[PDB]
Amino acid sequence: GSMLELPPVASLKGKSITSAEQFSRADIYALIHLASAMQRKIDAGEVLNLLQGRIMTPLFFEDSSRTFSSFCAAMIRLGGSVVNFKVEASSINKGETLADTIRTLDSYSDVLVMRHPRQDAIEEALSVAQHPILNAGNGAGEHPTQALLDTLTIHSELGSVDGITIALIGDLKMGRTVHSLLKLLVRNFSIKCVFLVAPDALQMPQDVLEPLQHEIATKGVIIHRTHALTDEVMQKSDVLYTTRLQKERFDITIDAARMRLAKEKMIVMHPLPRNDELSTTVDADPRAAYFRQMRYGMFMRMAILWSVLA
Amino acid sequence: GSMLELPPVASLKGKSITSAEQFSRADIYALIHLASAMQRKIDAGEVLNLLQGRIMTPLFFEDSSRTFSSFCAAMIRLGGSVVNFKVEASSINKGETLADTIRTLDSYSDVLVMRHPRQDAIEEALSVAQHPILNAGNGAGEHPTQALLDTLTIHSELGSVDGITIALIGDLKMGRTVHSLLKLLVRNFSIKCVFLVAPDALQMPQDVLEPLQHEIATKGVIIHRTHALTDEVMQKSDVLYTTRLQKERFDITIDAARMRLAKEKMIVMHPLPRNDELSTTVDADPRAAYFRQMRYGMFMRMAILWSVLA
Amino acid sequence: LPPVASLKGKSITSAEQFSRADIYALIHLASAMQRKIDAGEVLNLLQGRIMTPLFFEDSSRTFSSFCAAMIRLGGSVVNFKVEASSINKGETLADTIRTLDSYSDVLVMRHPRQDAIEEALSVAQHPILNAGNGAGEHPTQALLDTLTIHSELGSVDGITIALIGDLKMGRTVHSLLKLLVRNFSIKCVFLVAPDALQMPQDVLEPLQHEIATKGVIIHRTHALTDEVMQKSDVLYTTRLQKERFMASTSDDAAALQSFAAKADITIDAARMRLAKEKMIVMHPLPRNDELSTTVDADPRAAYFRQMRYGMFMRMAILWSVLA
Ligand SMILES: O=C(O)C[C@H](NC(=O)CP(=O)(O)O)C(=O)O
Ligand SMILES: O=C(O)C[C@H](NC(=O)CP(=O)(O)O)C(=O)O
Ligand SMILES: O=C(O)C[C@H](NC(=O)CP(=O)(O)O)C(=O)O
Repeated sequence: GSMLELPPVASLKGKSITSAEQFSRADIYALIHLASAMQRKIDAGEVLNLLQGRIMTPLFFEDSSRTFSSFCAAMIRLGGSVVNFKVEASSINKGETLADTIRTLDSYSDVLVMRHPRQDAIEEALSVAQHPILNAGNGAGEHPTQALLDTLTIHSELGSVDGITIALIGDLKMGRTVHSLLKLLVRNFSIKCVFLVAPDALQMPQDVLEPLQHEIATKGVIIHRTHALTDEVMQKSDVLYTTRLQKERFDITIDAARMRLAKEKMIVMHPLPRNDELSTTVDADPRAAYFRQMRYGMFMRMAILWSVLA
Repeated sequence: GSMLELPPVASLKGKSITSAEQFSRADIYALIHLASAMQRKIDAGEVLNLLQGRIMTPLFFEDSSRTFSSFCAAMIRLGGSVVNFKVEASSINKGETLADTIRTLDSYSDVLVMRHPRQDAIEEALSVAQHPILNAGNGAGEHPTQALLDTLTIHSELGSVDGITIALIGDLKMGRTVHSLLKLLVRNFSIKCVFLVAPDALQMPQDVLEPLQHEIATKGVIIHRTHALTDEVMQKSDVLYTTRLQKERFDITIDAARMRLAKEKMIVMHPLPRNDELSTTVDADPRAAYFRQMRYGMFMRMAILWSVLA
Repeated sequence: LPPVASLKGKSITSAEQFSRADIYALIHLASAMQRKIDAGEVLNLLQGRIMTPLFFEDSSRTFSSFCAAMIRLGGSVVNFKVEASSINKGETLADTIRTLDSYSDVLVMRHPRQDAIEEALSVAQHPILNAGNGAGEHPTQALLDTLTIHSELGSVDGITIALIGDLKMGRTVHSLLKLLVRNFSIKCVFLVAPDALQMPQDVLEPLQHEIATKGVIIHRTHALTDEVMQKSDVLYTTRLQKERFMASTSDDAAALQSFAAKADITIDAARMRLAKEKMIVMHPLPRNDELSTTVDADPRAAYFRQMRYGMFMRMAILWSVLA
């Protein structure tokens, strides 16, 4: 992969990432191609030195395994460095405010990666930070880089995004992942059909669906609400994207039996982590893409960091 | 051409840093000049490779945001590395002593950065370590690199340290920052006047004032106590250095209204974190330098690290 | 700095997986790495490679020396912390392994459960290095301990070694006894512990063939007798593993008390007056009161230098695994 170019995505340069609404179809494709080239070079064992002497600081005010780790790994694999700031042993225990904490890490860093239980926390950070801030999850609001890596996953597994039927399953109300993903998909691609599969209490919120109505209508995107993985859903979906019940903010299980109803050419996705909604019996199935999904996330996050800091 | 552009301060080579007392006026000017050269290169986007293959290990037995992070960032910006040792998950929980803990990190590292709630813990660490130890705060004692970066901030903001009138405000008793700062300023500069602004119970300790007796007399420094931030203090001070009540170790509030009495040209400083003593209404004021102070912190710690390890 | 080829791309689980030739090639590579680092040389061997530590229980030396080792090879570290991870959202151990496996070149794993490493092995593609699995094994400890003996005394064959303290729960002495006996011609091993904390059968029995055919003497005592002090070339002593005895049961109370009450195993300056001239005192660390600070000034106290040999052995290991 040594002869592949790594052109940064210019429209991302020096900008904070807060929403899936920020990106055009052309940004996304260009991030996909960049991530793909990142993957090729890293897998061939090539050493990248694009971000030498640039610092990423993670500001994680809630738990994370994948998002924290992929961002760190992505930064390192670009030749960058990470300052390992941790909230629990910080000067917040001395009474420091969220705003002063952002200002503090912003003094040392080239980019901040921020996750916070309050939906409004990243606007607050944005209002005081000089350097780009990447939204790693703002309460039940959004998770725009998950959306990007999820789309990368779809494109690499199935070969296209236009024309798919996708089921978003589980806690759609509190799932910031499915908020960002639906936005990113409906705004930039010709989705055929979206199954919104959730108990009534946990349906996709109105504040996500409504701003999309113009695009849903002009592109003819079919939106179908269910409360179960019916036979129809199992048989038409090219992607089953399922989610964890977001317990910390307070049928639909996929197992191998349920999987014998699925199409030959489809993928099962989950942003992770999972509880019982997604059975380990599915893990050996080639259509299980939720592990590969995590590796795609590192390479997308490399495409993003390089584009922001180039 | 490092030895022209970033000459290390030779006097610091291979030595621990424990007190503001160990530095001459010439050391401080050499560090300031090296620090602002660090700043010039980093701000222009130049990558430093001075300390590749060298390791800094933080040993923080109390909370920190600024001191930990700026040391980690400074190390990284010099091309060096950090081993992220955390006290809370260490073999101290198996009953290891402080001395054994120090020998352990001393075995792997080139330099240790230590913050500890006990005043004598730095001297206990020195009696066993082979490599330099940088005192990042020892109980209510001293914070010597804070005094260095505070002095860089004064010099860079105002142009001069000789001849200033400075107010040290808040919890002067337990304020390890004002202990070191007063030492550093009075031993090496001809300060016109110091205001110590605190009720008697939180006044500057006698063990700080007494040993400065010779310098106070020889340079004719004026020193007054007040119990409040009076109009006279407001109108005469070039530097308002304010501090947090160190609650964990047991009117003077600056706000926009009080700032209406300040000189047109002066700075408000605070080593941070702040509580109610320094109102956010001050933040927009050009004289508010307590955010820029954090960034000088990084560059001073670059100058220090490079000098210790060159 | 030639990598030891047998280690390439392989997980490290047990002291049993190494040959004599493996051990000497690691020793020589470790000592070659020490030469260069001490001379101030910078190594770029693993630039762009990532090590992720997965520690589910406490560590100072193993965690820090793996990180430092990785760094001094030019490699990098992703500082994954269990306490603030998605484990709190209910993620299983398996799914945790697969997660960090997606980003890393090698995982260094310590877990209070003996079978956890094997479970990690069954899901991960990249090599896993056992940094301690319960009271089970600590394979890189045994390797660095052997480097220490070799560097300090000059030779491993022919030694008399006392293994002292909590031998029941001591994963270090488990790995070390296997490594030594499988691959060296040991003259004598003193198993010095109270009965309640003696070396387990599941360690000794698989070694019995080698013990017998090599004619290795095994002597059990519950004290540091004159005989042990005068004969031993190495006194390898251990901490009582209190955390393996947190049940509040009578079985646990008896085991915990026996360390001091049913044995006489403290090493202090007075005791060291009985030791030979050419020998070393070792301890994987951390220590409590079983190894007195009055021994620290003795040239025969090797337990601090042992930590430094540890960093160099771990460099030789990481480089050999990842080359
Ligand atoms: O938490 C979830 O279930 C989904 C989603 N998960 C992630 O981003 C992965 P992690 O929490 O491991 O970073 C999130 O919004 O945090
Ligand atoms: O804590 C204070 O208020 C003053 C001073 N503050 C600092 O050093 C900044 P930090 O605690 O963020 O490193 C200290 O002595 O800790
Ligand atoms: O814990 C002991 O007493 C011996 C042994 N110690 C070590 O490995 C050193 P550590 O805990 O510092 O990494 C262990 O098995 O953890």
